[PDB]
Amino acid sequence: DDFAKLEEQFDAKLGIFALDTGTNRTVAYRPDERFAFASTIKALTVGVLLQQKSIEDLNQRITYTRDDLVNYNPITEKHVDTGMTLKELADASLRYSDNAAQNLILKQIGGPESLKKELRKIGDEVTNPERFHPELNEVNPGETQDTSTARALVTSLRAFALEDKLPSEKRELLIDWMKRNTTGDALIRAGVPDGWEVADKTGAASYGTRNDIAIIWPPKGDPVVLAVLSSRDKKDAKYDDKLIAEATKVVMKALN
Ligand SMILES: CC1=C(C(=O)O)N[C@@H]([C@@H](C=O)NC(=O)Cc2cccs2)SC1
Repeated sequence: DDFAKLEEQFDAKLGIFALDTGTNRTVAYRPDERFAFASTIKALTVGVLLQQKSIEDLNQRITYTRDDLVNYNPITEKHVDTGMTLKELADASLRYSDNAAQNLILKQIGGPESLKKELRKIGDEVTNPERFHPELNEVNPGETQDTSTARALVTSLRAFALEDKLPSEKRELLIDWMKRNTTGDALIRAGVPDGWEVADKTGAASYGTRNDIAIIWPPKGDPVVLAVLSSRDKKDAKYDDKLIAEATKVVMKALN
């Protein structure tokens, strides 16, 4: 198998699920295997935020301090004195994987347990948010806290971005943020021809966990929704982006 081969080449475990929303054809490989979801959860978290707020309500300004900043704060670290609006925090979380921005958003929607409950409400019984940054990224093999599966992430991303868990105006915000992600150029985007629009959210965590979930719009036709998840056996393992890009090429061929 080509996915087997990639696991062999990169000494890693792959979880793949892809759904062609036009034909309902799928590609699956360990689709129900749990991984730490890492930063991919940011995309569903903005999903819930959008559901719970009007678009105008996203203009509420959040005051924060150094105490709210954590390990990776590319946008939030610049605006402690002014604060940021919810809209600006959603942009920072989604486009730069700003961890403080995700923590602030999570607090505004009622914390990890509240996020879990809202995910259950949209039909996701798999994804298990429990912790804030930075703790959520430390997941040992066999533990379920802060994990999901490729199938569940695809199903939930679809629900928010493409189906009816959000009104069109809010779907458009979400899709536009993910389309202009700056963190993903070496992953799913790198397995898809230039010029196909891709909306994605990346993650990275311990045990060399390296994830990307995306919606891909092919030259006309309906979009594909894809999760590529990976992990490795040693806690301090490095990852390689190229695994995700090569996995994406295998998916596109299998759907073509
Ligand atoms: C590189 C990276 C990303 C990303 O590419 O999406 N997002 C942030 C977050 C979510 O996955 N990861 C962490 O905070 C944990 C880390 C792993 C490696 C360095 S920090 S910060 C680390």
